[PDB]
Amino acid sequence: TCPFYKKIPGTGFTVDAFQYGVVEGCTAYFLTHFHSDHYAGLSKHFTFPVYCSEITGNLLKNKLHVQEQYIHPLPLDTECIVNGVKVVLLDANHCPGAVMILFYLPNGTVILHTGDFRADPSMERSLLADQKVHMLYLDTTYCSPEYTFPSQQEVIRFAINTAFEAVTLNPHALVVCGTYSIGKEKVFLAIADVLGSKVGMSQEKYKTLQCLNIPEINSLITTDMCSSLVHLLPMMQINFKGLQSHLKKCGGKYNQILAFRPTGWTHSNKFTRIADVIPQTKGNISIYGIPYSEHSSYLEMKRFVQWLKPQKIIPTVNVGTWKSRSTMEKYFREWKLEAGY
Ligand code: NI
Repeated sequence: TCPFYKKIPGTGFTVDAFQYGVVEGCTAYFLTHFHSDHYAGLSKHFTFPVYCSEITGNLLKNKLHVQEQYIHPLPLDTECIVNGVKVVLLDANHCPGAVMILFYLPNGTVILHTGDFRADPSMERSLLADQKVHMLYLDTTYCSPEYTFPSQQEVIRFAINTAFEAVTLNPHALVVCGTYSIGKEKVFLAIADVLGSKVGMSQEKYKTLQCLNIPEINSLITTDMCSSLVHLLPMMQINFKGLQSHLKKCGGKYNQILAFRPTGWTHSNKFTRIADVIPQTKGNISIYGIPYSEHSSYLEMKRFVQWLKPQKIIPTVNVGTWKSRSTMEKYFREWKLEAGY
């Protein structure tokens, strides 16, 4: 059964609600982004209207085989009418194709559903500038002040400088980057650009990347592993055993691996600056954990909400424990008292 924080009242609509069977009263299913916890339940046998971005609809058709007649892609930043209700899709600064959804209810209530997002001051000059929001359905993944991490630009600067130094010292070093979903593509793209290489990967990952509307992508990626010195591997293989095994397969072309595991937040963030980050090393293999986040930090979240001034907040993450719920409610009231709304 579909939980209340996935339903939009006063409409026939649900958000990220594909794992509950036929939801009673649902006339249109929205999908914010192509991450498995959110698309869980979709497949080629789905026969209700799915509303999403262009990029998400490429992934639904090619990767999950959803039939074309049920995929309804909407342009971003554009007022659209869906089953009698005005909606807008906005860029969520999450993974490729990820959106927030503005719903203009027939009674005059305005609802923002963030999906998954990384809040940014640039959102203060989107179509959100123009009107009041009554209800906020909020990605609360990192809603506690201990969750700090650097800008994506600082993290990419560290990765590029680290990879370029290693491979210039040793032209026979291979770089490997872990992946298990879409998102975080700038990590491997930026490193391959500084090294003058295409990125090598499996046919299944190449397929996925070809759905993302990335400019000049044919110039940037390949399935010919032998021609490339930056390889993508599943995240599960980013350990000493998996990497050893991979280096054997390369036929003595390489004699060292430098590997990156983009994580979200980890508790080594509480003590170390990005500049000071060191790898785990065994023999000729080194593994860096890098805190590349596609969700808001505590401070980015708090700024966005204090700017938007919603009348009510409904969290969409960390909703399963009383302690998490009570913590989030306390911070919402602090923010409201500090800012005066
Ligand atoms: Ni996500």
